[PDB]
Amino acid sequence: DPNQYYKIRSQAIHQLKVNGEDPYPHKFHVDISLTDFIQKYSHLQPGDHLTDITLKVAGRIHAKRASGGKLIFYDLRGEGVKLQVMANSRNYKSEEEFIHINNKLRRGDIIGVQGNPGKTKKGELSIIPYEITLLSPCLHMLPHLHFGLKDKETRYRQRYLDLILNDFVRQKFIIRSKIITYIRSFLDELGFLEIETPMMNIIPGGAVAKPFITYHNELDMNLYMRIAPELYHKMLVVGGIDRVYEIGRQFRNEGIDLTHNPEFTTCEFYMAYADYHDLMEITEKMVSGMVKHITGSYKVTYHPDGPEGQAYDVDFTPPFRRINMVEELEKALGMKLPETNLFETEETRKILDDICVAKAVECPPPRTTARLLDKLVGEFLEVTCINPTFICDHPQIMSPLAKWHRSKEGLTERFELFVMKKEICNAYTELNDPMRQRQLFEEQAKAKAAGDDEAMFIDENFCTALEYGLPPTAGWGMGIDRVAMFLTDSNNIKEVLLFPAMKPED
Amino acid sequence: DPNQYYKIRSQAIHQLKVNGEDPYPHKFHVDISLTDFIQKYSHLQPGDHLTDITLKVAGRIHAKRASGGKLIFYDLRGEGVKLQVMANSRNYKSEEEFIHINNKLRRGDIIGVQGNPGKTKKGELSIIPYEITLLSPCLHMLPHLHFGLKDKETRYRQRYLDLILNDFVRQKFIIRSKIITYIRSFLDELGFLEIETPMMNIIPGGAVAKPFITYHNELDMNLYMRIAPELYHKMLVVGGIDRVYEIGRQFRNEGIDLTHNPEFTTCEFYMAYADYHDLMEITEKMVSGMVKHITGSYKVTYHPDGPEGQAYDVDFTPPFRRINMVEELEKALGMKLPETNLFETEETRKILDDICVAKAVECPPPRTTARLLDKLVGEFLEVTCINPTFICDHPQIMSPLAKWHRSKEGLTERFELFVMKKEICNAYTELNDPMRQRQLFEEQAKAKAAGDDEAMFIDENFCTALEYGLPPTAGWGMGIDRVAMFLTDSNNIKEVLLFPAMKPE
RNA sequence: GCCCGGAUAGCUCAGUCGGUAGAGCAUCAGACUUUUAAUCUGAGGGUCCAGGGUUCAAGUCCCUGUUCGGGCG
Ligand SMILES: Nc1ncnc2c1ncn2[C@@H]1O[C@H](COP(=O)(O)CP(=O)(O)OP(=O)(O)O)[C@@H](O)[C@H]1O
Ligand SMILES: Nc1ncnc2c1ncn2[C@@H]1O[C@H](COP(=O)(O)CP(=O)(O)OP(=O)(O)O)[C@@H](O)[C@H]1O
Ligand SMILES: N[C@@H](CCCC[NH3+])C(=O)O
Ligand SMILES: N[C@@H](CCCC[NH3+])C(=O)O
Ligand SMILES: [Mg+2]
Ligand SMILES: [Mg+2]
Ligand SMILES: [Mg+2]
Ligand SMILES: [Mg+2]
Ligand code: NA
Repeated sequence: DPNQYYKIRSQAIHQLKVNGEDPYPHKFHVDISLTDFIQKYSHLQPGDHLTDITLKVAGRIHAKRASGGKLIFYDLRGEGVKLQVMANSRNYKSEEEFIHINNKLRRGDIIGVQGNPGKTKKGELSIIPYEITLLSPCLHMLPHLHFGLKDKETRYRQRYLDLILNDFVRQKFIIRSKIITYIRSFLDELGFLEIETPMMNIIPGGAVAKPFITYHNELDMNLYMRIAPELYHKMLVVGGIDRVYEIGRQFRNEGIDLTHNPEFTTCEFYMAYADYHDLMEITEKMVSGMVKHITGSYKVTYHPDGPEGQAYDVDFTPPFRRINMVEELEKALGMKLPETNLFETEETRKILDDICVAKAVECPPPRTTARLLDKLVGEFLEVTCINPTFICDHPQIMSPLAKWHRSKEGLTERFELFVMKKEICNAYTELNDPMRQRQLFEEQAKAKAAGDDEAMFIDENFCTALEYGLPPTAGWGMGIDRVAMFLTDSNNIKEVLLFPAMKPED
Repeated sequence: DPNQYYKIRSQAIHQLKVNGEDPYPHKFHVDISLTDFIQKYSHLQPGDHLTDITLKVAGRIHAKRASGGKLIFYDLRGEGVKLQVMANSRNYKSEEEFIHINNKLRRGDIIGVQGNPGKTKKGELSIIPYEITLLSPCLHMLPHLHFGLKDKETRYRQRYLDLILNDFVRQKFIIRSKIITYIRSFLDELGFLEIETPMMNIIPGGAVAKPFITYHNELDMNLYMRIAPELYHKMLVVGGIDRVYEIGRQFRNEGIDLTHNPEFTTCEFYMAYADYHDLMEITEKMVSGMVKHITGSYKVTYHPDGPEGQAYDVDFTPPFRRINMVEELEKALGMKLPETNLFETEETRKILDDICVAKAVECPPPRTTARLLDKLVGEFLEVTCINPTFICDHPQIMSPLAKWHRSKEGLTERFELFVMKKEICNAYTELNDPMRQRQLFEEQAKAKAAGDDEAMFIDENFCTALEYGLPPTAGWGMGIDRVAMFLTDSNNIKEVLLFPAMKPE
């Protein structure tokens, strides 16, 4: 009965504990790794038996074929590689020990094997064991699922099962670790200093993202989880550390969907005496070098709609394409839009609304010019942003805390990097004017309150730091999870997360 | 006066903004950093003037002094280095520009200087400016005083002021970052894989502490802040990743003092097919390497009650000492303590309490066996732990996640590294038995129901993961903040934290 | 809420027009000293989603109820 298998196995294990045959030994001295074993002894001719070499490996059994009463084949699997184990009685310690150990071994059990390298008559590298030791029995029936596990409910809720049964998961996570390591090395070589900013803030801020509210009993007050390390990074830049960076975890009290998580890892750096046009080249170098170092080339194949969907071949050649929002939008829509200075005026908002309705671009119930123009951009600019593209200048109406344009007016100093019709990186030229910063904070706090008592959603510590002099600096941020999704060919954020947050059962 | 100065400076800046003359320019191309400026143009002899080189640097005006109406020395400050912008009328663009820019710049203002490197008669490197541009005025008055500011509240609440006025803070933070960089390099070269475990868990667990409770809105469940990534790391090792590690943040809902913070960073790794004696050599190598790579030697001087206090000279020579927590306690105390290897009855607790009374020590009001024996070991085996020292094994009752000792009973496979009488890292041989782990979880839950706020709950997902088979593993955890405190001669956790949590005053 | 189609061993499907529960996979036992998704030999495992009427006899004729899935709101 498959349902009672666990119980039966448990009983057997209990018996092994009763009669002094503890199936959980404290230590097994593994001499060589499976990868090193395979690399070293792959040259052996078929039929070889290195009787003069003794090695101790360890791994989980993934198969068990009984070709006879004295000849059994196991398939150790570990470190992403497999190794056959040719349990033969004539090469074992004794026949009784052989049958005793082989009567207690099942699939999924973690065992240690001591024996001699060799190759079968079919040219399969294996290890003839002098003695097999049981290290950790598997009490649950491990399925023999050909083509791997495919149910996307035990894959995410039981990540260990996904790792055991599916091999691409390990590669997906190794790629993410390599991505983070490459970013760290790049920024450190550039001269940056990695910092750790508080994840719990007294104030939530004026941002629209919903925060996570905790309660500190010792200090008898509420604590808000981090949304961005923005303000503390800028306070450090005020202090004197010109170049800072942090790869950290931000929290958001929003919904859980295909491409969202309550907690996510983002990279953010800030450098003094620069601007967004200076960060353009740094972003080009970082992204192109990361792609070259991870995938081994500048071309990446991505499937936005699963393996059966369309395949897109993006090219990360270092000269990324750069386009301005206003000019490219003029070229795409054909018609010219009113001048930027009149972006705040209502007639601009209405002429944008009329033309977007003419193009059937659905917008949220708030019909402010910001929503309309960002929808226009997303519907007629990101559509063509398959290869990485640099949107070069955005209007001030979506962008607070960013300096005004050097020559233009009403346009913020920002760029965005779009790969596969999705933004991965953004950067801004900082607003170091304490008066303008305070005015924006007040306005956004009043907007966030939306008729409430207000007098909050601000950081008087930050507005006091800026009054001490913040050098003209530039900030850059990027989503780690989206980059990992684009580099591991995953269209779901849960595929690049070890333990994604899932809805509770029942 | 500071309010008056702020009012006057703000009025002046507003008047400047009215008639053009933006005091916040968008871009200033810094050609060479200050450190490179000192490194390169230091071979000059006093009285040299490289009129054929023009460089644009930037910094903050720490001090502005004038010697005559046509000669004024500013003291630029940058990445921990000090320049000296010696500005004069003859080599400036114009005299009118000279006195128009001299009456506007004050202390603390961030400026950019485009000029020729040189050296005066006295012999300190300077830059003769052709044009000075104000980049960011400092509205408030920087407190001008020697030795920096000593007000701990001001330094901790306003870290930017501490960085501006005090230089050793930058050194402390550089050292703290180098610690984490070296740990990552050491673990990566050993084959470990860096991972990111969730910071919010449905049920509390991971380590003995009190958690932070949140409330997800869309999904109606109550989330809990992380205390340790231990369980997730062990499930990942079950999955097949032999070696994992993570340098992350843990949250405690407890008090704040000189050594405790609500959020703190710790490094945890787990390696399969290893025991707690396989991590002692690794720990020796990692700690000695960190000390030698940062300090430059194996000898470190530490002041535990302030620099004015006595200095203790610890030595990090790789052969660290090794001590047994029960055997050496027996040797030093004098008498035979209760056997406790197979005796966990109330008699053991009572005789422990009698020993505590006889030894003149203070014990927690719960007076339980674990707390007692913890007081006994801490007060009798820790005074002579100046140099780094290992603790071979600890009784099982203070070990709900460590495998039992292979030879002795009641003891567990658990060592602890102590430097300067404080634990930095501790490692376990992890318990891979599902039945024993379930039993220990049940005891912890029963203790919590009995009124133990520091007990964990039972996690059935981890129990199932163990039921699927966990290899013989060893786990290791280290407190980064305490190590940074030791390596920076800092006796307060606030000194090694960028923005420590303080009273809402 | 209305209509339609399934409710069958542990899982996936036959069971045809009733003459009765079968096949594969999963588990257990046996055979085989060179397998690789090893292969053969069997065993257990259901009570046919539930209750009624037709029929000598109905999972396999029909009517209700429960659930799931799809469409229609
Ligand atoms: N749930 C989530 N998971 C991961 N990253 C998230 C996230 N929510 C926000 N972000 C970050 O925010 C960036 C831009 O999104 P934001 O405008 O800040 C919030 P959003 O509106 O929910 O996302 P969207 O604009 O991508 O639709 C992303 O690239 C990512 O870095
Ligand atoms: N609130 C906190 N702030 C900073 N570091 C903390 C901390 N709580 C624990 N740590 C660190 O976590 C590591 C292990 O701490 P523990 O030994 O579990 C503390 P404890 O013994 O439970 O309580 P105690 O610190 O009040 O004696 C050490 O590096 C310690 O400094
Ligand atoms: N936090 C910002 C940096 C720019 C800040 C501009 N005031 C980002 O990641 O985009
Ligand atoms: N990381 C835990 C325990 C370390 C040993 C884990 N096997 C702690 O510091 O408390
Ligand atoms: Mg956007
Ligand atoms: Mg982004
Ligand atoms: Mg301790
Ligand atoms: Mg510790
Ligand atoms: Na069969």
